[PDB]
Amino acid sequence: SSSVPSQKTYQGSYGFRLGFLHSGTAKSVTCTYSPALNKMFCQLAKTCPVQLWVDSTPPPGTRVRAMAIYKQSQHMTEVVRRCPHHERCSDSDGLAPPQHLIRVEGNLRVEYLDDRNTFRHSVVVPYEPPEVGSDCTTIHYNYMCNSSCMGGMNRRPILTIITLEDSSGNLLGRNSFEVRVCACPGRDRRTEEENL
Amino acid sequence: SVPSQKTYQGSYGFRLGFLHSGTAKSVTCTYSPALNKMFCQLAKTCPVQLWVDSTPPPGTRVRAMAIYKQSQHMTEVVRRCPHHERCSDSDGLAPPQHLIRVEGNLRVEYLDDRNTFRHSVVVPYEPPEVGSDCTTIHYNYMCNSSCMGGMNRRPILTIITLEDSSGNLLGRNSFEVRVCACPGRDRRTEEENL
Amino acid sequence: SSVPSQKTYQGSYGFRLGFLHSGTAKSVTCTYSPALNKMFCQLAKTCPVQLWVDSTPPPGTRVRAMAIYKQSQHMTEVVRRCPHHERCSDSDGLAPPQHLIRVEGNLRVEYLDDRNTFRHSVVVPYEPPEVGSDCTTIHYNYMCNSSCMGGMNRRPILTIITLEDSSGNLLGRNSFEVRVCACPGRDRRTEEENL
DNA sequence: TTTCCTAGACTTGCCCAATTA
DNA sequence: ATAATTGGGCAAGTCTAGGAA
Ligand SMILES: [Zn+2]
Ligand SMILES: [Zn+2]
Ligand SMILES: [Zn+2]
Repeated sequence: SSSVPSQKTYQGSYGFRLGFLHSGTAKSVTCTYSPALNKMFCQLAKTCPVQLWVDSTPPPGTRVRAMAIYKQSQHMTEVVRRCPHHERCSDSDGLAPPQHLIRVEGNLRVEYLDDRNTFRHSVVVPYEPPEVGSDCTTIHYNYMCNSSCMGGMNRRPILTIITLEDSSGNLLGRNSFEVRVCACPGRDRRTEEENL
Repeated sequence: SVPSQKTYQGSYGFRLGFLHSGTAKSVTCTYSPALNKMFCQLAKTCPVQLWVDSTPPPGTRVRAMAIYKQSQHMTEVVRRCPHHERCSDSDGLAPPQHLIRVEGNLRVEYLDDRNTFRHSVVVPYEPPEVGSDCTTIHYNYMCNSSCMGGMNRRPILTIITLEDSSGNLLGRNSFEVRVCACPGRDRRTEEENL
Repeated sequence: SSVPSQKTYQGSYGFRLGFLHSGTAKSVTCTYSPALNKMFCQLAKTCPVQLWVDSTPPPGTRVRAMAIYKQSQHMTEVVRRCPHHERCSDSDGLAPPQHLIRVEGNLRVEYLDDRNTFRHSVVVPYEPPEVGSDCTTIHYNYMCNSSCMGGMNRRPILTIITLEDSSGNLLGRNSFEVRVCACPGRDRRTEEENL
């Protein structure tokens, strides 16, 4: 079938695991993750921290890349991108390309790719060790379009694929989580878990 | 211009074969002998077998192209719907406007005829391997038949054309195709139909 | 011309017109009524016309189409698109915006405008029927609804299809009525019923 | 001559639930 | 448990006949 980006979990030689903040579902939450759903709920354009767990430190030049792909097989060949309303928004942080759904916050070494071959979008940052006195590395992502954006994701489930790659682009590890960009993360999360 | 869906089992005796898929609900690809219709899912493998009576010369290429089955619509270049085209992906070769792609063939070529604009994918004709009887080409349909803005629910014909390095028609065949979710349930049904 | 003749003349080549076969469905964009010898269709769509012949007209031959009002009282007036429709429909670099009738799918179209009669025509080159075919098909588009106030204004038109030579001398001639509308099928179904 | 409707019955993707191995 | 595959069914969306202003 038409090839699509790989999404299988691979801890790699460095024991790469992804972590998240345990925010709860109170009405004030801006980003909340559901361990039972392996799903992150976040608000549009707000901080979403993502934790990198490693058992041994990766080599130097190590990069961390994120990519969104549709969860369903029937839509996997579709490149996740912002709806037209959104790409057209003046919401540029000056670094990200207007069509990318995923941005990286507060990292001037942030890099964006428009795959020449697959048309696929992604954001990379250099991998940093955990801030001394720290257990893991944190990355602040932002999702720039809502799940409900007709014309975009349109209510379809998206996965965020986090890849650990050497300076040459080789795969060192991969992990993933589902994401839902919506107005009320606490409410939505509670509910979807309410279903189980 | 415009292209024919006229069989030309030619001087080589060109014929197409299809696998025996089964009718589960949602089978990936399935062909209906009675209907002469392929029923497949978007982006899934659509195997099409090439059978000749005699090996064609070298330079021979295989071409696929779609057309609307219906009279009026035959003039409308068949292509991907706006949405899918906009959010298209690719494999390093396939252009975003093409509906039909060829899977696993680093030698594939994609054409958008400058004088018809008509789109097509052509691969070299490879004689079957020693001990084989036919040669398979795997195709993928990038939009469902019901893609509003595209297929808009209208029937298409896939026309395979054997041709020489020159571009001369050496052979011709066709099949209709229905890209849908659930090719299984839909073939039964359209059979129940008779 | 001031009002070209619309008389049928198969002439030396056994020139005939053919038409597709669809019923009165709403989903039927274009439809020909043999009884009414009228063709209904809807704005901007495909109108397939079958060019039958008994004798193969020589290379260079041409097929010109022209619309004329049907009523005598309207005959001398040129059929043109309304001013509205005229300020947009110009897609397909060959078709001038005023022309009501266009042909699609032919690199060689040639638009006319009698400089002395102002009548608009779409010319094409005669072409033999497809290898295993018994007729050549032309794809016609009718650029305005017969409704266009300021355009056809509910007035019936006739399309005269002529076979001519490189010089433009007439060879054969047919014609038929066209009703550009809203979901054509019914109109025929009905047009055929008062009958 | 268009424009509304009123539904009903399909068309058709995709949910969910059972079920395989 | 655990993922993949499947079949039941559904409901958003389509076009219908059809009468009406
Ligand atoms: Zn959006
Ligand atoms: Zn599509
Ligand atoms: Zn008009």
